[PDB]
Amino acid sequence: EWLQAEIARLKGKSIVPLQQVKTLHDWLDGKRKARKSCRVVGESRTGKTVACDAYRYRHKPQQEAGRPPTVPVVYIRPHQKCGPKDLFKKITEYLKYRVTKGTVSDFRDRTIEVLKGCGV
DNA sequence: GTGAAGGTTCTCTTCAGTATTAATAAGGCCACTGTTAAAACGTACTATATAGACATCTCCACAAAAG
Ligand SMILES: Nc1ncnc2c1ncn2[C@@H]1O[C@H](COP(=O)(O)OP(=O)(O)OP(=O)(O)O)[C@@H](O)[C@H]1O
Ligand SMILES: [Mg+2]
Repeated sequence: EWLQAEIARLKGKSIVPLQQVKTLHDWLDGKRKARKSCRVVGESRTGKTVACDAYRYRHKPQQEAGRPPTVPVVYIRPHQKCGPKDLFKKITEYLKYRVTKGTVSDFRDRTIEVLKGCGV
């Protein structure tokens, strides 16, 4: 039935290349190039997440033989009230590493070496 | 020829074991939530306690007619 496929499409999300998104992507390129920390702020449902998420898809990881993958940009969304250990786990899991045991210091230290290992 | 070394037997072990009255426990790190006083602290719907710009009435003093 034709109707089912259109409803199945219309319930799903899509990405539209708005100039608001292009503005962030060119700007994030400047901050990434300058290796500069910054923030993105705006009202709810203005599209910040979709623009940032689209930017991560624009710079998917790269690989070399017998080397870990290199991951130019990491995008994470913490859970609410994210403590340090769970932020390290978020970063670690995005880089596909695992850390089953350790102090918070051990989670931090493993995060530092996997971040610089993948060269984010 | 008193002393030293050496010989000899002593049984049966189907008997003894198995139950309570029991003490608060005897675990320690890490992290991570989620209560639990209880302390610190913004600001509301009120109950009064005045302080003083005004309006009012009253008492006393002056021009027109008649004998
Ligand atoms: N670039 C876009 N293309 C298509 N749809 C978009 C885009 N940006 C936003 N939307 C629509 O608006 C919704 C809200 O956008 P988004 O998730 O980016 O919100 P947000 O700005 O990160 O908000 P919040 O701060 O509330 O989390 C999306 O889920 C999507 O439905
Ligand atoms: Mg968002």
